[PDB]
Amino acid sequence: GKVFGRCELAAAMKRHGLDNYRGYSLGNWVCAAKFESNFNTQATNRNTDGSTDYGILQINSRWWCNDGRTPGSRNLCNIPCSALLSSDITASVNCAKKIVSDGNGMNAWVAWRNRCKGTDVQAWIRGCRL
Repeated sequence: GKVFGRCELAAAMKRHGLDNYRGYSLGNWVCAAKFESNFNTQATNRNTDGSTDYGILQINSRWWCNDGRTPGSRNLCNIPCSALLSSDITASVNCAKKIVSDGNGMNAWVAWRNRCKGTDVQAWIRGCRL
């Protein structure tokens, strides 16, 4: 287990190279995590299409990680989906980078597109010690 705080997650994401990764400032990543998972590292969402969204950034099992249950699996991050349910954000950050590297913007995250895009995302790191 673990539920992150806002500033604590920002610091961890910064340590892991996400600030301005492919032109997306740190607050975008924190905002995405807030609305995807509420900062809960063990968040899962089981979909009716046979796929599941895993962890703090709700990465989906059809394209990105292998859970052995999902039709059409591509496993483009080359990881078991269970690695995305850690208390350590390593695997989630590595896979998030790969998603963007593999031709996606942050629009890959529905919560980013609907709740973060266009907003003052710097608010999510304001006040934090980075």
